[PDB]
Amino acid sequence: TGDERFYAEHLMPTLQGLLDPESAHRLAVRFTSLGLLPRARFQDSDMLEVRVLGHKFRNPVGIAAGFDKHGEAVDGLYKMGFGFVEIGSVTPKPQEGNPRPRVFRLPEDQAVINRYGFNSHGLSVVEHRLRARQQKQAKLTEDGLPLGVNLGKNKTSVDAAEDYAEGVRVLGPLADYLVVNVSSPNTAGLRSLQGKAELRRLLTKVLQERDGLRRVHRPAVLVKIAPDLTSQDKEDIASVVKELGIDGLIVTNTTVSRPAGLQGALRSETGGLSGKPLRDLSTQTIREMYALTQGRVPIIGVGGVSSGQDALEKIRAGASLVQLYTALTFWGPPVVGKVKRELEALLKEQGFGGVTDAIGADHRR
Amino acid sequence: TGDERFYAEHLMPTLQGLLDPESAHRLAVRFTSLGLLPRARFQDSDMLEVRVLGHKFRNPVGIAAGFDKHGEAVDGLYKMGFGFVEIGSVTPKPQEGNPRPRVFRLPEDQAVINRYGFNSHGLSVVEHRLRARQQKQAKLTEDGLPLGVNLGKNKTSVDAAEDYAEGVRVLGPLADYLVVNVSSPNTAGLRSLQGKAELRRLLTKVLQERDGLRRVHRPAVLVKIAPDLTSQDKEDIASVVKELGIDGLIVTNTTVSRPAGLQGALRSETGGLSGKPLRDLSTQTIREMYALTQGRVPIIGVGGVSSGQDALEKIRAGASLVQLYTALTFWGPPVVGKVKRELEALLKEQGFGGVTDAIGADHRR
Ligand SMILES: Cc1cc2nc3c(=O)[nH]c(=O)nc-3n(C[C@H](O)[C@H](O)[C@H](O)COP(=O)(O)O)c2cc1C
Ligand SMILES: Cc1cc2nc3c(=O)[nH]c(=O)nc-3n(C[C@H](O)[C@H](O)[C@H](O)COP(=O)(O)O)c2cc1C
Ligand SMILES: Nc1nc(-c2nn(Cc3ccccc3F)c3ncccc23)ncc1C1CC1
Ligand SMILES: Nc1nc(-c2nn(Cc3ccccc3F)c3ncccc23)ncc1C1CC1
Ligand SMILES: O=c1cc(C(O)O)[nH]c(=O)[nH]1
Ligand SMILES: O=c1cc(C(O)O)[nH]c(=O)[nH]1
Ligand SMILES: [Cl-]
Ligand SMILES: [Cl-]
Ligand SMILES: [Cl-]
Ligand SMILES: [Cl-]
Repeated sequence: TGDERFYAEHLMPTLQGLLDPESAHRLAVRFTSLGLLPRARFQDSDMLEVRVLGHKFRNPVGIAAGFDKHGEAVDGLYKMGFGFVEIGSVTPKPQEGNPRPRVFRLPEDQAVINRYGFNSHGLSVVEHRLRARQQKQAKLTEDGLPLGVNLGKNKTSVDAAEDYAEGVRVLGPLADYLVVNVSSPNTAGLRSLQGKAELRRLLTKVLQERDGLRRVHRPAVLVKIAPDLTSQDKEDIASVVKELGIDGLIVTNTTVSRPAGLQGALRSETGGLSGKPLRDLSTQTIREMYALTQGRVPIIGVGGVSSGQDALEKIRAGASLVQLYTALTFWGPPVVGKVKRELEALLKEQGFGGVTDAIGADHRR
Repeated sequence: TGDERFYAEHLMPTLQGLLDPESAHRLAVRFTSLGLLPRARFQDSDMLEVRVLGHKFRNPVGIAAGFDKHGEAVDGLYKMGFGFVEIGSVTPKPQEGNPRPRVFRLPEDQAVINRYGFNSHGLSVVEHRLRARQQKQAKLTEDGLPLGVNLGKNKTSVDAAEDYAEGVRVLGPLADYLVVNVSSPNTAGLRSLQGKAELRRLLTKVLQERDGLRRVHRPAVLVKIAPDLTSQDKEDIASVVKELGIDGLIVTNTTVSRPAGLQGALRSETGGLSGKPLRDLSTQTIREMYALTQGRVPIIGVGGVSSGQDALEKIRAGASLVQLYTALTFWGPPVVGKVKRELEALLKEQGFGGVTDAIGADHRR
């Protein structure tokens, strides 16, 4: 398309130059929520349909958490062409997060570093926002466009598990799936929730709250993990997920690692790294978790997806769905249609009947 | 093409199943040398032409060292569609290398582990082989199809620098470029040639021998490095390469690392790992070396290239040319035309006039 080229060559270089990343983010959210951006042209083919998590997905490409933190742009994001939308992370009480600047571009690496620190309007505000369009979402979901809600915890919380339990009770009834985010690099102590007995205790509590919701309001529960886990950590997570019957995994969050070869001036900023440098570290985590779970636990693959090949690599590694975020900050909305078009071409090329046939195909070689 | 699909879906799964990798290799070399494989269909466009190392390259996609170790299949490889051919590694005296098995497939990872150990017919045999077609090569080179020779050292050599000097004197006059391979993981002590004063002493000697050849027989000298270098190692190599006026770098050899997430049963075999798991580790090394050399030293990018996107990522990171090997063992000869066709499409897509415009483009973002 000419739009892909217009955005990538002209508009995106200009806007990102004039505005700091966080300003860009806020403007992007505003434009999306007002529906100002033109409606995506790409007609979703039947090849791209996926059935997973007790839902139909019209296409396997979603927007990752962190873009629409407060649920302000859901309808605009579906219009952008995403097959599903994940909002959040949402914390129980409102909190401002870290002081600015707290987001950084690494253009030379097609990467971003962020330390937002779970800035959130809080459960009550998001609850009311989602309630305003609850029935609209019900029809979208039935038409193959589900909604995920990513739950966080407050910085000063004295009981992580009760923060997540509050989230389940408040936003669980408005979600097709919930994400327990145990993988933010920017909240002190949080990733230690990924340890065995602690994780078991936490997810037991989350799942009990979930099971206590009425049937039509009962979401799937996923756990989102970091790319920086040890082999022991991953074995433990796999073990717990299967013991408790967690519905799926999101793989992965941003990395606190700094891979060799980063060129960006801001590469030594504190925070989670996203985008291209994360891609193959995300894909290798997907591959391991798929194998550890015997292919029986749905994975949403995320980390450095900006092409059909990126997406299909994650799918073949074991992902049933993929998300992206960082690629939008470089290529803008046209990237969504680009990834789907390329993915469809590659599936035909490699002799797959659809996305579903490609899921985990690398493990059957 | 239907051939790409035929090879990838039917033929390659079958052959690699019936034969052990080394048997496959030997058969592949035999078929190639006999010209039995059909002539590549892809018409090389002007966009793909590159001028570097004092030569025109009709396309930027070459065959990496290790496939045609003894210079037996050069003409078959040009027929396959490669823009340049690198033979070797060649050691001064013949040697058998390690005991079999010494090559292993990791199908689930699209990877290979090898510990051949510089099996070589030796300089004299290769010299005579190349002399038999010297004038044929002269015309190929003038038509944009250069020939590289990769030099190794004998296992029992007591003077590494004299081994490389012998190679320069014997095969240098038959080569468009020579590669000093200081990066094999399978010869004891070899990668320690990448240290500062040792490397300086070695390359000073190589370059003196090179400069002593007659002008029409005077090749470019490149150094091939491992992906497993420390930041100190890379700084030192960059420094030496610029001090001595080394003509270019090949980046990278196979890795002795085992990235997290390898699934192959044979992942704990000793040797160098190649293919997809090496891809982003190769690309990040290219990116660093390009920056350390201020973009003034040509790089041949190699490691896990099996697509146009893989190739263009290396080019944008700083590679003037790319090589592949491992992708052939999975997709067969059609992969060559595939990479070139996809590369050409991506260049147009991203608004590059040709390969030359894309070289190092990530560093100018
Ligand atoms: C600015 C920013 C904010 C993010 N905020 C969240 C968040 O609140 N919750 C979460 O689970 N992940 C968050 N993420 C992580 C993304 O959801 C995603 O896992 C990661 O960025 C990798 O995908 P990408 O490389 O396509 O960006 C954030 C990422 C970025 C760049
Ligand atoms: C079986 C095998 C043998 C190789 N032999 C050599 C060699 O003799 N000299 C050399 O410089 N590199 C050698 N290599 C490394 C390749 O030239 C290349 O650097 C590496 O395989 C990464 O490219 P690839 O991932 O496309 O295979 C060999 C690789 C393989 C797989
Ligand atoms: N720096 C960022 N940029 C973007 C971002 N920009 N644009 C282009 C753009 C289009 C229209 C109006 C204004 C625009 F900025 C986006 N379009 C679609 C989705 C998201 C974006 N999102 C997040 C961040 C930072 C937290 C990391
Ligand atoms: N296992 C390997 N396989 C191959 C390999 N196979 N084929 C297919 C094939 C085609 C025709 C006749 C026989 C064939 F095997 C190749 N075609 C073109 C180039 C190279 C190949 N090369 C190397 C290795 C091992 C050292 C790593
Ligand atoms: O999960 C998360 C949360 C944040 C944040 O800073 O709010 N950042 C990330 O990269 N991942
Ligand atoms: O440079 C080299 C040499 C060999 C070999 O085992 O002969 N293997 C590699 O992977 N790289
Ligand atoms: Cl009830
Ligand atoms: Cl630094
Ligand atoms: Cl003379
Ligand atoms: Cl093992």
